[PDB]
Amino acid sequence: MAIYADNSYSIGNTPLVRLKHFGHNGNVVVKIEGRNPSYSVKCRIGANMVWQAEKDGTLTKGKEIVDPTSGNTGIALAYVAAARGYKITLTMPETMSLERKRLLCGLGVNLVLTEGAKGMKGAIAKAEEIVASDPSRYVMLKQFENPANPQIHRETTGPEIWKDTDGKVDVVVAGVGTGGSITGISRAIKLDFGKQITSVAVEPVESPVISQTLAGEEVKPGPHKIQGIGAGFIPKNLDLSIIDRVETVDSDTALATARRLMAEEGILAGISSGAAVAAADRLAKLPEFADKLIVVILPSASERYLSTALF
Amino acid sequence: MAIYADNSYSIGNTPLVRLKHFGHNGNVVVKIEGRNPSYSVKCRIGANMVWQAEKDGTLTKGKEIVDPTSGNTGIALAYVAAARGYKITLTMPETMSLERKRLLCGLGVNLVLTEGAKGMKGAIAKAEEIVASDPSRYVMLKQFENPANPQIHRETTGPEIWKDTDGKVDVVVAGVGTGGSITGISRAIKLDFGKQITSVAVEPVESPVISQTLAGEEVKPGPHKIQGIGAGFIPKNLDLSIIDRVETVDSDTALATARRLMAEEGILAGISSGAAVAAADRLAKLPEFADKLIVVILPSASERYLSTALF
Repeated sequence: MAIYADNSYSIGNTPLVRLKHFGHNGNVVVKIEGRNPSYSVKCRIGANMVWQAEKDGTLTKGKEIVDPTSGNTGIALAYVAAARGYKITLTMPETMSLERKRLLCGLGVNLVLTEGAKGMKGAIAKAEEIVASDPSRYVMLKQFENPANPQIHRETTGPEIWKDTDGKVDVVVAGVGTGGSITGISRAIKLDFGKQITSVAVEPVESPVISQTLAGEEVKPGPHKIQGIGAGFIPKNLDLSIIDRVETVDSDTALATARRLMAEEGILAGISSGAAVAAADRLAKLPEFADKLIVVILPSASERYLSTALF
Repeated sequence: MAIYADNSYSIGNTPLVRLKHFGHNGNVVVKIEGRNPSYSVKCRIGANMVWQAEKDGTLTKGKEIVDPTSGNTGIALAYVAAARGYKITLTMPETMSLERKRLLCGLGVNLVLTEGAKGMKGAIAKAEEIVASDPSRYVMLKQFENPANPQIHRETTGPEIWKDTDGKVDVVVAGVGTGGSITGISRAIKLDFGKQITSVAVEPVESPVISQTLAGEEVKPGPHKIQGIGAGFIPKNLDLSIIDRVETVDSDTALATARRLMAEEGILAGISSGAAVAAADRLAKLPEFADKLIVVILPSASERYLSTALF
């Protein structure tokens, strides 16, 4: 029975592992989203954004996916496009790593390398240009605003946490990129299962736009090394209404924490996994949370970060 | 309930995915062993070899693991040693990739870099030297001969295939490194579940020592690029008695096949996964196997091969 018709259907059912060298008496548990078809949390939204676009007729045989990304979402949409028979063009300029170019090329992406000077702005503008060229042939799935992003987390990630913890989860800590994870999970546990948990968004202290927004302060994004989070704006797919707390973490600490997960826990965590753990560790050691079960999303795996400051 | 006490307990429960561009009418299904704590099939034997050595008293608090390896088994034992609180020294010379040195160092391995000239021979000899230095402090777990290797495959991998296929599996195709996978799986399905499947070992045509042995021909190992299989000898953990067929695959075909799995199936397969699939595809297209369910082990994930001919 349990044979997936293609790799997209195999998303999720990722395990919870209790940490030994973080938290207090095992109150911190991590969900290993690296255990996915293309090795990140984004595999879930790659799958669901394609499936939803199919069900609503925005994606059909012959139409071609376009997206300005080279990160986890790009890899996720690439595997799904390959599995389901879509061409996909990802736009990212020329300054991207040879490794990622090779990985996406390996996955069969039509790579369009924009002007380096234009950076993310260049790549986005170029994605938009190709949709323009034939809007009935190209489709941008728009991870930052597409509801199919948080919805998959509400249907899979959140219920998996509920079931795996026998409903004992008290706190969910998740870094925010698109906001889909924390949103979907929070909706599931709070609204579908009815438990009043503490939802904790994590962002870089270098670019704490959620914290600034909620404090009514000037939004001042900044550069940081915590790949995957800290986009420098509030994404539409972050439901601020379900966020109970925002924890800020600095790049150095996130990196050191990822290294500790590897060397001390034997968990091959990515950089943003280090950020989420450091934030969860801080809450875990406040007496208010010490008899509470804290579940932390670890979005990606270490080997995706070999060229990075992680190593 | 489903919270693992450390990362070692989270091994296995890997998914089966049906291939669309290989076999005949979906008769080829792949088991994605890349979905494991340290991202390979070896995570299972890393876990079980440590657990068994604990239960039999050969591994205790304070004793230190030594092993001459830098591959998947090295990474598996590294994560388990980290998770369970053992020092581990891996011996491999100086000519190994910076990436792997960084990955194992990241996992907290005491790296001992032997003479390059001595290669695998050098590293093995050096491992043995350190055991000699204090045999009550050091332990070599010996993946090629330790029964805890095939046993974990008999208890987990094989039953998972049985359950996931509702006992319809007719053929298992697995490349042979230590031989533990094909051995354990075969024992489970044939002896524990009682079904007379066809067990198919896969080896490089460049180094077809199993085929030569069974034909009573001169054993002539040779170099090849199919990392993980083709050790150039018959390992003790290959139970030749349960092998029904041996299929040979060449390096180029294995590599092209891995690239096809990525680009055409959206499966991030490693090199030996390409070898196993090419062999399974050949059987799948013989009329004798065309109404048979073929299950193929995919031992590792693509990103572990970025520095290699795969890309």
